Amino acid sequence: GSSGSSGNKVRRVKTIYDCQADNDDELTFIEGEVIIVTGEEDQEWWIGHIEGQPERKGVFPVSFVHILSDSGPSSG
Repeated sequence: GSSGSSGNKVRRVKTIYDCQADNDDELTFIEGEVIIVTGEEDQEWWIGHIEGQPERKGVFPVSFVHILSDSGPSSG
């Protein structure tokens, strides 16, 4: 295992809805937050930590978040 593979990128999303994880494993977030997908569990549930706040890392339902797809290739 070597940290540094040719071609690596994470997935950024935003909590379009609010939620209150009951257990620890589950990540607690609210409408208007960003998550960094690092270890996607399934095609429905992903794993990530609140941007800037790594201390918080738990699985969350992708159906609750929306991948922030920014558009604007043209320069300036």
